[PDB]
Amino acid sequence: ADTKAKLTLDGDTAVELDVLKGTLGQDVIDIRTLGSKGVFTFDPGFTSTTSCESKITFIDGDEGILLHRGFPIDQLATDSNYLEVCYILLNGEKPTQEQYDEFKTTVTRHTMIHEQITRLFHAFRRDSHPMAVMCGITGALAAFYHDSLDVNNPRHREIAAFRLLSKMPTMAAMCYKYSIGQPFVYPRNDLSYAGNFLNMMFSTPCEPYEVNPILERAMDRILILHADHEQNASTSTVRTAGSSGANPFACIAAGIASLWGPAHGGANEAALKMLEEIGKKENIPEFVRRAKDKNDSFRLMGFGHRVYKNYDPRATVMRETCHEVLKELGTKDDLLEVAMELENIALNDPYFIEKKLYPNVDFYSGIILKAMGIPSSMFTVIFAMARTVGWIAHWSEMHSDGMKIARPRQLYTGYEKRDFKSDIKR
Amino acid sequence: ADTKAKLTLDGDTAVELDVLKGTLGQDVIDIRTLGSKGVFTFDPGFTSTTSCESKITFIDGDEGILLHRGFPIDQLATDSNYLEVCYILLNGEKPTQEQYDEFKTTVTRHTMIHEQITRLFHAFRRDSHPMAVMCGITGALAAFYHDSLDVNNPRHREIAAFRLLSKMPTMAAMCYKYSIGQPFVYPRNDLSYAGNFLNMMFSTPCEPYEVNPILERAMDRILILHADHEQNASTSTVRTAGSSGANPFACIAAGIASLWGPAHGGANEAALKMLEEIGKKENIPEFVRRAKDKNDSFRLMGFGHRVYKNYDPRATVMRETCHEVLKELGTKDDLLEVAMELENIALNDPYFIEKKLYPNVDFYSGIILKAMGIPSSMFTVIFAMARTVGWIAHWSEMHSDGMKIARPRQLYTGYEKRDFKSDIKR
Amino acid sequence: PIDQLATDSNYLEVCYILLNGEKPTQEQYDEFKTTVTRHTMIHEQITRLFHAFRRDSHPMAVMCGITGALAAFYHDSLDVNNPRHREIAAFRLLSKMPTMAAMCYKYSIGQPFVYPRNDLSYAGNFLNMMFSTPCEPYEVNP
Ligand SMILES: NC(=O)C1=CN([C@@H]2O[C@H](COP(=O)(O)OP(=O)(O)OC[C@H]3O[C@@H](n4cnc5c(N)ncnc54)[C@H](O)[C@@H]3O)[C@@H](O)[C@H]2O)C=CC1
Ligand SMILES: NC(=O)C1=CN([C@@H]2O[C@H](COP(=O)(O)OP(=O)(O)OC[C@H]3O[C@@H](n4cnc5c(N)ncnc54)[C@H](O)[C@@H]3O)[C@@H](O)[C@H]2O)C=CC1
Ligand SMILES: NC(=O)C1=CN([C@@H]2O[C@H](COP(=O)(O)OP(=O)(O)OC[C@H]3O[C@@H](n4cnc5c(N)ncnc54)[C@H](O)[C@@H]3O)[C@@H](O)[C@H]2O)C=CC1
Repeated sequence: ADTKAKLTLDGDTAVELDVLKGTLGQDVIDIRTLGSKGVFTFDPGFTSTTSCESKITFIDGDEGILLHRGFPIDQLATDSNYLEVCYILLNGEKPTQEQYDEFKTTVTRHTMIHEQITRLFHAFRRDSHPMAVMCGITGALAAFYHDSLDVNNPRHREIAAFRLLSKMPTMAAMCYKYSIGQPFVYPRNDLSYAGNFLNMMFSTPCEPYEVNPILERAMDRILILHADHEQNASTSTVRTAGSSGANPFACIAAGIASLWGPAHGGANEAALKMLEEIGKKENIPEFVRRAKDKNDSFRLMGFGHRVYKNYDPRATVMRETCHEVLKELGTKDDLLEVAMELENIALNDPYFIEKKLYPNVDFYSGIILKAMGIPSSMFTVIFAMARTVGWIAHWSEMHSDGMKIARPRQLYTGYEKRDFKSDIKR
Repeated sequence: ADTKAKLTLDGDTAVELDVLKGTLGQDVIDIRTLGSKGVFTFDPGFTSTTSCESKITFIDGDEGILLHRGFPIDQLATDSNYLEVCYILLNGEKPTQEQYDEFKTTVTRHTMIHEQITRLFHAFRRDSHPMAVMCGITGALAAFYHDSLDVNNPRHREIAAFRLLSKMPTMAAMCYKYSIGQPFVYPRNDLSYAGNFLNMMFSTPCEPYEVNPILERAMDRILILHADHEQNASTSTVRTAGSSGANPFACIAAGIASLWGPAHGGANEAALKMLEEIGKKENIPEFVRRAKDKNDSFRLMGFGHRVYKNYDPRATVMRETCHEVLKELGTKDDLLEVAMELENIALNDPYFIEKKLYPNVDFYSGIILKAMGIPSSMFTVIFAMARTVGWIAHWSEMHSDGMKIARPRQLYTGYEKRDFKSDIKR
Repeated sequence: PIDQLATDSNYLEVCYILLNGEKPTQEQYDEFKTTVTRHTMIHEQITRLFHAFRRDSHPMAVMCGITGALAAFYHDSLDVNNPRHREIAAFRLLSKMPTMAAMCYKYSIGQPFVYPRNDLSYAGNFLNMMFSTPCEPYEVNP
């Protein structure tokens, strides 16, 4: 509260405005009182504008810091596990053994989805992108779970949330199986959250599948590292749709579509295919696949970052995890040595150095998932799946906040009142 | 500009911000660069922040004014038709006979949906709410229409717009047919937009259907009166989803759910149940929901509005059409004259005048709909079907602005960094 | 007396008693229980019938539906004037009724159908078909 006294605005008359500060991050000037005084600002993008108060996740992109409930991501990535991290994001505190047991038991008990929903997957085409099917099923949930749609009911929010945490991975693995023609696999209660997901993704009735504890921890880590990322395009969507009263399932569905968004962006789309194919230690290495950048599409391949200035804090543990997985799966990684090739170019190439296309958290998750035999199309599905807990938290905080349903202003510049005189005769 | 001359932001030095003027409405303060210098405004509920600049629709709350590309809603609803209004909202000017016939042809020849998309209907439960099915189906279209998901490819955007505009009526009709267990009706390239919808809604293979001209016109007007409504909640969901780059169908599915949202409260449809549930002057109204109403339970049955001060300009023509409909029908009106008592109560009950709970277009819209035999479980599906052209116009505009992404800032008031230690186990 | 049977015998032996007029020898009983146990699973085409019903339907109504539909699938034992038909039909009913019942239930709650297990008693098998899921092994409380 140093010089945080307060500031003033004026054009023909003056106004008082308080200076609010956060526990971390810069100060903000409250203008919640200017609307009434007849004063409005213009910020197409919400860059200069702060629209909410949160205590979920804290980010300082310049210093490469990411905290979830004060707890640093690196620690959580190595010291906790997805469910405990989930428990932390939604409850604001680490769990006691008892609270945790109860939490994990509630999740584990509702992993199986209604058989009528399963019947939905079968109406989709086999050739469809699993991310698209994922948005389809999740957006269809409200028709089957109409018993917990009222967000103004804390008991509904509770049930809906858990339904999502438990069922997302089940839905995800069904999107995959469906895309490769193998039978759906039921959740198993004796398996951890991650071990159960790998089993639903890979096992068949032909033989017993055994999850490699190493790959299981890696998957668990891929999840923790994608649970939440503070304010962003997809979290804003979840918040915006949420404050309109939209049911939780629909909210999570719009978040999933917002996450997928940049993928089918034409310029990005074209390039991503260029990577997911051109790689015969001829091209990629001799910057052959990198002698073609008319479109950047870098972060979509895991290069550079919007928030973080020099490195993706989440990428520290994923790289070491990445190293561990590769050594575990033995060295029959010919093509997947372009991974080592690209990292070298991202760091040593003057271009990448200058424009800072440094490997982010996805560059390594991508390498881990590939190493596991997971198709490229299932990447964002798994990220959206993990990001779900983060979306619930933001949604819960949004409502359980004050539900200040905002009815935004627009600066109009269209035609002035004019009379209509159709030129058609129908 | 009146008090909109020049303004200076004062901290410990002066920051002169300029005042922007709109062709109609309020002048705003330019603050696009403030954050660009560290200073962030704080405004939840967006009481002062102008979400964007738009040329589509103008609303003057206290003046009960509503314009679409400059034309008064009264003029359009009376001497225009839904398609022509679609053209104007989308193109910015009324069409020539040639532009209209070209636009109409395309709209009619894309009204049939892919057969597989029609299979997905049979996977939902027969007791599913029409609106939840409408959301589920819409949120699943991206899986099929993968050739039109590039939000940046103008050709993709055009196809996506025509696809949504053409098929929405087809799908809304099927949601009704599936709910009551009647076979689905195909589009009729020879019928008009509203007539085709009426045909798909009530025709059966058992006998040919007659499209009453007064009902045909009533419906088209309902479509016109709901074509668009400026920067509201559902549209903010669409603009924000589209900002991330989410595909056309995902954004509209988000809009639908968002438009349905303020109707999930167990007190909502509950009070909206006793309403239509009775056809007896002295049942629904004398001495009943005096307080029997719960959440909104006023504002849900077509009473009042948070944008307009004195009245809803859309109700004018809607109230006129209501008479024409109840008059024309006879059989489906008279025993439904508990409307006049509900309206009378609104125009004289001290409680209603005290809460400005005046009858809005949706009150008169419901009457026309209840008269035509449409169940209240279809009302918002129909309102959404019409609003889609609006969502499409705003989504496009947001794009034209440069795909204005919505990833705002937060005021972090949570835990400062704190070590993480887990003494438990999973 | 019913009190004795309720405490001293078991459903199948009681079934054997109602249809044969006498309590069973070990051999007669073994044969009886083996005949029942061997036909608990129903034709997969009948199972396809359950799925044409609405999920919201009363399980008693679905029960009357499937049982009244059996003659179309088991047209091989409809002539009551044939003692061999009566025999087969009867057993089909004793074995399949519980299977049909648990399918009506599962269908009403959205869980997958559970196949009969031969290692389980008539009642233990019914509880398992009513309650187990593929997610974990179900253990019937004796
Ligand atoms: N935290 C809480 O109190 C929660 C309570 N529920 C309640 O559970 C009931 C079922 O809800 P849904 O899970 O949405 O059912 P749903 O309609 O998807 O149907 C799934 C069925 O399979 C069962 N199931 C799912 N996973 C299972 C597993 N791993 N082991 C054994 N059974 C499993 C479910 O209990 C349900 O019977 C409802 O009453 C719901 O409100 C659901 C989530 C959380
Ligand atoms: N503005 C334009 O030129 C548009 C072109 N298209 C193109 O048309 C094809 C997709 O068309 P969709 O209708 O989305 O196919 P769809 O996947 O929805 O399947 C419907 C099929 O029946 C046809 N059809 C639809 N409505 C009809 C009607 N009322 N009468 C007779 N036939 C009808 C469609 O052309 C298509 O063959 C693609 O090539 C797409 O790019 C789609 C929309 C707009
Ligand atoms: N007491 C007797 O002699 C009886 C003879 N049958 C005969 O058995 C044959 C099949 O009749 P349904 O049972 O009505 O077949 P059905 O048409 O329902 O089809 C069921 C199929 O699954 C088999 N099955 C059922 N439960 C089984 C189990 N627990 N273990 C292994 N296999 C099982 C059946 O044998 C049959 O192959 C026919 O020839 C029928 O006449 C049936 C009942 C009694």
